[PDB]
Amino acid sequence: ITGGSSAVAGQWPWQVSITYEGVHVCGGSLVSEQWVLSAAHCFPSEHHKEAYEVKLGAHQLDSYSEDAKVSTLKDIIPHPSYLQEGSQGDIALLQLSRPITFSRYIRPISLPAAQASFPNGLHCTVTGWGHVAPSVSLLTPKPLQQLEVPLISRETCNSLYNIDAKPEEPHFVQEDMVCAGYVEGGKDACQGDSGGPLSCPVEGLWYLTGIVSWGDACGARNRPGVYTLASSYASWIQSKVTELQPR
Repeated sequence: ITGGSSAVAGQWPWQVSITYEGVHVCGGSLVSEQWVLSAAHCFPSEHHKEAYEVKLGAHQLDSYSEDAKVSTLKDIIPHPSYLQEGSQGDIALLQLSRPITFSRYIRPISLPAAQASFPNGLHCTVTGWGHVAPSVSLLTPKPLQQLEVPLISRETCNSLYNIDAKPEEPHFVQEDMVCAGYVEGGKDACQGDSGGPLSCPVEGLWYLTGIVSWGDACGARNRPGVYTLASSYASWIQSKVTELQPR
């Protein structure tokens, strides 16, 4: 996250860190005792399931904490429509190997209904342990970063991405995506934030409005972060989790 600030421990208790072969690669959001949502692009087919871990209840990634829990994954389920980089369906359900117990530092985030609308300009927050500037790593001990970002409609976002765009390097914000951030840049998610939550405030609660999908903008002007809408997948998430692990 570039241009944000350090969250405090317990502030975003649904934020998780996903590691591959011990290295943080993406964020994710806890959505129940045994399920996390992240981005499909974080789980390439070539990777081995057994090499992933999810760290929950973490504030500083490099710090030991008695509140944190680390888990392996029993199942990784990218949405079937995710075909390639930039694609729609950039979302994945991950089932932890074992259920965790909720605590002051580990709590799920409520998912929006299929038709929940989060209005243009709503101030949401994106969190993550990704780079704090282009090709600049968050410095140890790596306190979770947070950034308040207004929602930007996919239509506006597509117009921005068109500005000084590389003809070959397209950036189409799909119908299942929304953007958030600032036209003037300096403040966005960076490499390592993708898969993580865009948490929006509604009615005194927080909802997972989005999952960081293109999380490499890293403060470029005219390049707000692009998020997969959780609402677009409410039905699918509910169907997969109910079938696979009913309550």
